Amino acid sequence: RDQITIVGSSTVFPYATVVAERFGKKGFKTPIIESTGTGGGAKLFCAGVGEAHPDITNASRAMKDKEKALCAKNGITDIVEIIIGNDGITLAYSLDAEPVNFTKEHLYLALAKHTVVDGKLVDNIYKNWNEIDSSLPNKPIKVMIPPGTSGTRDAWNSLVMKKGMTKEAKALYKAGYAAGNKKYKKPQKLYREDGLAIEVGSLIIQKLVEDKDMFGFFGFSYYLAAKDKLQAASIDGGQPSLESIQDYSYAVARPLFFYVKKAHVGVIPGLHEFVKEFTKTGTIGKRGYLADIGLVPLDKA
Repeated sequence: RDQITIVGSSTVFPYATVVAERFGKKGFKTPIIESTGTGGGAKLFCAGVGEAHPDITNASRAMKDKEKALCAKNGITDIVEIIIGNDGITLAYSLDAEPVNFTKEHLYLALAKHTVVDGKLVDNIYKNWNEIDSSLPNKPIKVMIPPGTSGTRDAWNSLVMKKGMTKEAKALYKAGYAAGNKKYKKPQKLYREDGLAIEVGSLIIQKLVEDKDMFGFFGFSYYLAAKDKLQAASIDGGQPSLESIQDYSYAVARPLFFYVKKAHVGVIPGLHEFVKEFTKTGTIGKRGYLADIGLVPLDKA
């Protein structure tokens, strides 16, 4: 094989694509890149050490212990982690609607599998944002959530669900878990399944345009490209921006990664050279060509 193979995060995908396109003009073939999702990419990367398996998986959250364990089992223990920059998960919606600010708790309450009612966990009873907080708009809850195995789902679970989770809910889940419910050990993973938090799967933008009350998830680069049609909800009083993502004042700032199968260096031509190209200051630094399309570079202060 003489072409580099890259799988993984859809958040990282547009960035790795630009690097690949430039790379293809420097005496190597243009790498092959698939947008498979962080978790789907990790599974593929970790399937085996042979050339039939991907050289690189992109990730919008760190590799998980379960994933490292699979890799190890299939003989991949030499993995290089590269942090390319940052993302801000953006909760976008149609420009035709009013600006809005949701706290992390607001978001948790709307999306959660359960509402605490009379000291008991029951299926989510919130149908309108204004029920959760009278300061929120009278607007039905309609959210398109990322895929279950996506890194964006994982990061939202960690940064929003876990943190927005109420003390009261936490205690009920902990007690249910202690009493034997294994699914309640990590309750931040649990979303309502009554159609108000529908799993997603270009057309997200279209669906948001079609229903101004609907909200959706976007990696920052995708939101920026769509600003002619979409705006961002404030989260904890803050909008996503280069500055707020870079200093992590933005509440859903997050790092972006890719992982390199070291064994394939020296087997697949250009693999190391591609990594060095991606890691150049002119690529991922301030004013680099990835910053020009929305990558928030690592703060170097």
